[PDB]
Amino acid sequence: ADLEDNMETLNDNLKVIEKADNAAQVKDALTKMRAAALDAQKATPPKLEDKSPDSPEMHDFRHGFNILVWQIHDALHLANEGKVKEAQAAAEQLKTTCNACHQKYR
Amino acid sequence: ADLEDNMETLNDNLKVIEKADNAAQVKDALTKMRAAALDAQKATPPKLEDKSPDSPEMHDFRHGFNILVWQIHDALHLANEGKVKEAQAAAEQLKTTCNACHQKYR
Amino acid sequence: ADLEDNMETLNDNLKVIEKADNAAQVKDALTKMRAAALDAQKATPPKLEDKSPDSPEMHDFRHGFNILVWQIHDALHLANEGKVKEAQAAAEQLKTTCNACHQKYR
Ligand code: HEC
Ligand code: HEC
Ligand code: HEC
Ligand SMILES: [Cl-]
Ligand SMILES: [Cl-]
Ligand SMILES: [Cl-]
Ligand SMILES: [Cl-]
Ligand SMILES: [Cl-]
Ligand SMILES: [Cl-]
Ligand code: NA
Ligand code: NA
Ligand code: NA
Ligand code: NA
Ligand code: NA
Ligand code: NI
Repeated sequence: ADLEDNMETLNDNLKVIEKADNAAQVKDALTKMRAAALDAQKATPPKLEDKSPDSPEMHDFRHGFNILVWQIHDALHLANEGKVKEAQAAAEQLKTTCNACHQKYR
Repeated sequence: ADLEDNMETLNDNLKVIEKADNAAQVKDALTKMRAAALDAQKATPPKLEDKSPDSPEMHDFRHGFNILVWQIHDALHLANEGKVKEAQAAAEQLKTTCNACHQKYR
Repeated sequence: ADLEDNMETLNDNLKVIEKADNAAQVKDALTKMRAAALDAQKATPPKLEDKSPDSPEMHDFRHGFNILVWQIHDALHLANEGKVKEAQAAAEQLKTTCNACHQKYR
């Protein structure tokens, strides 16, 4: 898919998590986020289309999705163990990565 | 190792997983599959030898391996906790990732 | 960051792990190693500056950090289980990835 729909998926499944009731709900939301953050890593954002694929920005752009993916991995295991409040707090720390990427490349 | 060898390692250890006697067997095969799926990401597939390494096709190629590695991560954790038939069930689902990539790039 | 600083983060935290007593230290050192190996992945080492970003050596350089990241993953899960010494044993095998890369690209 393209960047905006992947971003949609991230944002909407982030909303599920923040209001989610049970571990199951968080786990399936984080599973869809992980899929969207992977798909998104193959995209060239409008701000860097005229920048090289091997430029420091594209690498840092792609790097940011590696950070997000690993943070989603952490939240996901906590949700799998049932620690629902602990996975949500971790989703809360996720948002800093989101906002850090927008500041730079959106 | 080139693509074909990495594919052979994946094929073999999937077969080990489905005929596996114990969680330990599942765990060692999925580890081999993790190493192979990471190694295969370095290659250009024959169907794309004449495409840019920055083309949408090559990104989706490599992306296919990120999906597989994470599916392997999930099955790996299931086998690490002894859920031998839960790792088998999920190993069944990652076959879909194999077939989809073959359909597109083999 | 630049490679040399990320390498310092890897080396210093690897020490913490080898001398640490409780899982909490190992866990937080492995998390800093995760970020370092992820950020180092952006770099181009002095040995390969004469080489295509798409060269086999460069793919193999970045592959090396994917292996390291995934070995950190397993070590980290062992620390999170409070298995401090199991985690230290896996850090001992992590080192082989460091030296191999050094031998090839440093
Ligand atoms: C870089 C690595 C990013 C990370 C990490 C996250 N986002 Fe993102 N976001 C990014 C870009 C480059 C853009 C703009 C792309 C474009 O084509 O306009 C966005 C945009 C969004 C949007 C807007 C959707 C739209 O219709 O324009 C949303 C709702 C959004 N981002 C959400 C979001 C969330 C919830 C994230 C973390 C969980 C997140 N983004 C991370 C780049 C990056
Ligand atoms: C793309 C992202 C792939 C995924 C995921 C998987 N495979 Fe694959 N496979 C792919 C290509 C491009 C090729 C052709 C390689 C070539 O050089 O011709 C293959 C090939 C195979 C083979 C044949 C190997 C041989 O001896 O020629 C096998 C047995 C195979 N693939 C198995 C396999 C399995 C079991 C997978 C998931 C567990 C899997 N592949 C994923 C591309 C991709
Ligand atoms: C490639 C995939 C590497 C892996 C894996 C590891 N290291 Fe590394 N290291 C690498 C390079 C290319 C270099 C040279 C960097 C430069 O610009 O000079 C290094 C260097 C180091 C250093 C020296 C840092 C300095 O002050 O010059 C240290 C202390 C170091 N590396 C440690 C280290 C450890 C502990 C690793 C595993 C835990 C490891 N490295 C992995 C490339 C690669
Ligand atoms: Cl890209
Ligand atoms: Cl999980
Ligand atoms: Cl491995
Ligand atoms: Cl990619
Ligand atoms: Cl991190
Ligand atoms: Cl790579
Ligand atoms: Na970033
Ligand atoms: Na063959
Ligand atoms: Na061969
Ligand atoms: Na199909
Ligand atoms: Na790099
Ligand atoms: Ni894990």
